[PDB]
Amino acid sequence: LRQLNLNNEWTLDKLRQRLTKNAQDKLELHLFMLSGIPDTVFDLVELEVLKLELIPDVTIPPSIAQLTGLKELWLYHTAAKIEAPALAFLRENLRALHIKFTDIKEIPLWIYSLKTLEELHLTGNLSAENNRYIVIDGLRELKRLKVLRLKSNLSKLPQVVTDVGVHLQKLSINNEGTKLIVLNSLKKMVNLTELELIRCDLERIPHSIFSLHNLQEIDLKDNNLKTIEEIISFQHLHRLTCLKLWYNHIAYIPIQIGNLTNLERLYLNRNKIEKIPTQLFYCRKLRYLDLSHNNLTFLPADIGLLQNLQNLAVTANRIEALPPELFQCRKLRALHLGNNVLQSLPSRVGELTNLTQIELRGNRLECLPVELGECPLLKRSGLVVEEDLFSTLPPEVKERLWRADKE
Amino acid sequence: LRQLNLNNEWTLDKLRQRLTKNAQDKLELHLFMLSGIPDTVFDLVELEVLKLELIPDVTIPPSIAQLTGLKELWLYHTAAKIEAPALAFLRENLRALHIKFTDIKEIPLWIYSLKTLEELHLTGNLSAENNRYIVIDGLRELKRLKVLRLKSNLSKLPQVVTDVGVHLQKLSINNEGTKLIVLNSLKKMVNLTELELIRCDLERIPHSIFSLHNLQEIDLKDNNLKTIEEIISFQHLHRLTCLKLWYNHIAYIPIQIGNLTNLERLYLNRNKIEKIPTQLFYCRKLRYLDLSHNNLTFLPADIGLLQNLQNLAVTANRIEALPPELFQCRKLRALHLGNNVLQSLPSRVGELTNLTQIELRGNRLECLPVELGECPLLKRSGLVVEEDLFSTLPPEVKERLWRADKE
Repeated sequence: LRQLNLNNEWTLDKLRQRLTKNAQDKLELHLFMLSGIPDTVFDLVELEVLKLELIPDVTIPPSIAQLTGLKELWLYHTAAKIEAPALAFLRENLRALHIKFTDIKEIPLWIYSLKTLEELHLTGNLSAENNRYIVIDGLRELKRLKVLRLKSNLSKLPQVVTDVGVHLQKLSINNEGTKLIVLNSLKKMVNLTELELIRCDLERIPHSIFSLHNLQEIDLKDNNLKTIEEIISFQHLHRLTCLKLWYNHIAYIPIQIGNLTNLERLYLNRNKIEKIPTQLFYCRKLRYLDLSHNNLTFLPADIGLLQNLQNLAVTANRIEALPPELFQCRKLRALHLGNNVLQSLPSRVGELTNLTQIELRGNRLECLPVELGECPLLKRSGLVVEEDLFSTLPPEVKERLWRADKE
Repeated sequence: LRQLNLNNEWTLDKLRQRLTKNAQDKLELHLFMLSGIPDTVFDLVELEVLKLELIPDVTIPPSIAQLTGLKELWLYHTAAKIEAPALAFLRENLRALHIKFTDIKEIPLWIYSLKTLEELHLTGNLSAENNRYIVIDGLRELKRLKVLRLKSNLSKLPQVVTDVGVHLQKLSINNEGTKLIVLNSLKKMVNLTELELIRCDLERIPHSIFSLHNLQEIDLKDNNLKTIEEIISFQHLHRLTCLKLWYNHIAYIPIQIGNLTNLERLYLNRNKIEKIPTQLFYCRKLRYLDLSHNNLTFLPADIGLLQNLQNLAVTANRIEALPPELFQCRKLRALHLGNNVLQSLPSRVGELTNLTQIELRGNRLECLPVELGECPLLKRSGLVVEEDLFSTLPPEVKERLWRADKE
C-alpha cells in the first residue's frame, strides 16, 4: 500500500516534468527524502544519473532494468536493499556508482560484487572505529577504478587504493584540512596521470609527486605554502601540463619558475605575490594564466611570449598600466581584467579579434576606445564595463553594436 | 500542529510572490514573524538570502538541502537547532551567515560546526556578565573564516579572536558609543586587508596598524579628529588606498597627507573646518570627495591640482562663487551645493557635460543659464539644479530635464 500510494503521489506524469539535466547533460532525477523509491521513476528509459538521496530502507525492484541509459547510480545516504538478479545486473552492467554517505550501512554491502565499475566519487567521513576500509576491501575486486574522487576526509591514503593504482588515474583528495601523510606510498604508484592535494595543509610539497613520470594534472590548492623552489626536480616529469595554485600564502616567486616549458595552465592567483620575474616567461606552452585577485602592480610585457595563452584572468590586482608587447598575444579568449586600478586601455586592445569577454567594470577608464566596437565576436553582453563609462560610444556605432548583441 | 499548518498554508505561489532581490541581484526571502519555518520555504530552489527574523522554536529541516542557491541565511533573534544531514549540506553549500541574538539565549551551537563559511556576522550584546569572551572560545577550529564583522559592543579585543584571525581577510569593528580597549594587540595578525573603525570616540589612532602592510581600505568615520599628526605617521603605511574620515570635527587637516598619491577618496563632509591649507591637496588622483555642511569661506587653490575628481560638496556654507582654481580641474562629475549661497555660475563649470549628480536644491543663485537645453547627457535626474529658477528656465531646458525624468 505504501508503494502504491507512493506511485500515486509521484506519478510518471508527475515526475515527467520533474525531469532535470545535470552538468554532464545526462538526465537526472533528484529523489530527496522520499519514503520509497518509485516504480514510476523506473518506467523511464533514458535516466542516466539515478539520484538516490536519503531514501530510507527501500528495496530496488527488478524494474531498474528499464533504465537502459543508467550509467551513474548516485546513492546518497540511502539504505538500499536489492535482490539477486539485480546483483548480477550490477556485476555485469553498471559502469559508474557515485556514493555520498555517512555510514557503512549507507554504503551498501552489494557493490563489491560490482565489476564493470569505471567511475565513482566517495563523499563523507570514513574515519571510524574497528571498521576502516574493510568496507572497500573490494576495491581489489574493482579492477577498473580510474576515477576516484574523495571528499571523504581520509587521514591517510589507503593501501588497497594503492593496489588498485595500476588503473587509478584521478585522485581528488579533498581532505578538508587534514594532511595526507603519503610517506612515499605514491612512489609505488608509478602509473598516475593526475593528483589533487586540495586543502590538505601541506606547507611542503612531497617528493612522491615529483618521483613519477606520467602525471599531467597537478592541483595544489590552499596549502599555506611559501616557496616553490622544488620545480627544478619537476624536469623528471615530462608530461606536466597544469599547476592550479589556488588560494595560498606565497610571499614571492623565484625565477626558476621559467624552467617548466611544458606548463600550460599555470595558476598563481589569490596569493601575496609582489614580484613576478622576467625569467617566468621562459615557458612557451602557457595557455591558462589565471592571476585573479593578486597583488601584481603591473602586467609584465614579456607575457607577449605566450602564443598558446587563451584564458588570461588578472582580475582584482593592483595593475597600473598595460605595456604594449602584452598585446602581442592573439589567442587570448577570456581576458578578465576587472577590479583593477588601471587608468586606461591601450588602443592595441582593438587589435584583438578573439575578444569575447573583457571585464572592465572598475579601472579608471575616462572613455571607452571606439575600437572596442570593432571586435566582431564581441557582443554587448561580453563587454563587461560600467554603463557610465560605456555610454561614450557613437550613436550608429552603438546601433551596430546592438545589432551584434541581438544577433 | 502550528508548524504543520504553517507548512501547508504557505503555498509556493505566495512564496514566489514574497521573493525580492537584494543589492547583489540575489533572490532574498524575508520571513517575518512566522511561528515556525515552512518546508515550502525550503521547497523553492530559487532562494539565495534566507532572512528569518525573530522566529522562535526553530528546527531547520534538512529539506533545505534541496534548495540550490542558498548562500545567505540571516538568523535574527533565533534559537536555531539544525539537523545533522542539514549540517553536512550547509558545510558544503552555505557561504555567509548573519546572527542576531540576545546574549547566550539565542546564540546557536551549529554555527561553529560549519567550517567552510566565509561571512560570519554577529549582532546582539556579546558583552554579557560572567561570560567574558568564553562562549566564543570554540571559534578556534574555524580556519576558513576570512570576513568577520564584530558589532556587539565589545569591551576588549578577545584573545581567541587573535588566535583565529591568522586566516582572516576582512574585519569590521562597530562599538556604537563605547571606547574599545585595543591595547596594541594587532602586531600578531598580518594577513588583514580591510579594517574599519566606526564611532569609537578615540581621538587617538593606535600604533599596531603600522606593523601591518596589507590594509587597503581604512574607515575612520565619526572619529572626531582635530589635529591629524597621524598622517605623518601614516606615511609608514604604503598600502592604504582610500581614507574615510567623514563626519569628524577636523579643525585643520595637517599637510603631510599630500604626499600619498595612492589616496583616491577624501570623505570629509559635515565637519568644523575653518581653514584648510594647500599642501593637503598635493595628491592629484582623488575621485570621491564630500565636504557638505561646513564653515569654509573659500575652497583652497591647490584642489585645482586635483585632476581626477568625481565628487565634491559645497553644501550649507559661506562660499558664493566657484574659483578658477576649481576650473583648473576638468573632472567635476558630482557635487553637493544645495541649500547654499552660490551666486555666480561661469561657463567653465556649466560646460562640464559629465556632471553626474550635483545637489543644487535650495541654492541662492541669481538666474539659471540656457545651457541646460539641448544635450542628452546633463539633465535633471543627473543634476538637481535649483527649482526656483528652473521655473524661469526656458521650456526646452525643462524639456531636457523632464526627459531625464523619463529617459
